[PDB]
Amino acid sequence: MLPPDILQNGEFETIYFQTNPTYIKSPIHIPKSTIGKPDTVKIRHFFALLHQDLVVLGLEVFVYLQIYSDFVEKYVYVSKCDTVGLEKSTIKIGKVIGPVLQYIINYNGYKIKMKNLDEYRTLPKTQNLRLCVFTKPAKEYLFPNSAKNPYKALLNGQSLLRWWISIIDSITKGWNNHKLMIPGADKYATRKFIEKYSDWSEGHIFKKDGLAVQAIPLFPDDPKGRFLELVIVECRYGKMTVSRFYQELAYRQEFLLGDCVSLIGCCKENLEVTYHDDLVSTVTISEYKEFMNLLKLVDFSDRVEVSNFVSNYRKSK
Repeated sequence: MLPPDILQNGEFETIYFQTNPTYIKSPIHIPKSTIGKPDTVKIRHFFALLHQDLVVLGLEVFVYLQIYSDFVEKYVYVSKCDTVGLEKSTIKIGKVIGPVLQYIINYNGYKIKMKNLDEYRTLPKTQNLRLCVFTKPAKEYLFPNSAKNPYKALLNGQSLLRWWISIIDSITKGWNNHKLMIPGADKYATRKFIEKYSDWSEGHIFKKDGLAVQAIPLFPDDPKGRFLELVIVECRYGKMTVSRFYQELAYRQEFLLGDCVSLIGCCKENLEVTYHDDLVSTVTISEYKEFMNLLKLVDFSDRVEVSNFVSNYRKSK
């Protein structure tokens, strides 16, 4: 998952676990009319890098498997990425985040139970990959109270976007498309971010026509998803088209008052995958939520609190 130059013989340690794969309702609304409906399986991934007894950084990624008869629509959604900054950086963050995210994208060792027909399922070998990332500069995505730490780098929106583009480009070499949208920015403004990236273009990866709710996935804690929720609760889901959704997304407070809030999607079509067991720690969703709730109670400006959080986790293993 990580190269030896980084871990350095136990100088650095990793936390990494997945939830047990869990059937959910599709994040993209499928009409009951639509027959051939996929089963949806979600897996949460949490990764953190440790330096000695302190947390360095963390990454949360959700994977959604739209399982059809002969293929899988696989969506990889970056939920949160954050740093602590209690100690001087000795590693370029991207050179951890990149490889971890690539590992998660390519992971295909899920132990998926059979769907209750009203001992593990075998997935189709054909997979179409979708990578979905939003960029929004927020001081503390994962590590409360860390924005005050001496060595925490706080990128503005434009810098954060450039950073994400460079990471994503490096782990999506050869993919079918790489799309960037900056809602409310004009075509020339968006295109300077990708002028040096020959494989990138303006727009989004989802179905272009029809109702937005039948095209755009609703991901948790996603600025895009927050507007999709409003369209659904206000029962405008029947009328709102994809194009009108993205037009109106530009005027939401989160975008129009935000700092270069951006939406990235990349696709790779018709990939032949071989399912390979890769033994990693798996947890129930309650265990996962328990860990995340402990995390949001830690003062990450306090080495004492961070070090106990880590030792307590080392005890849990």
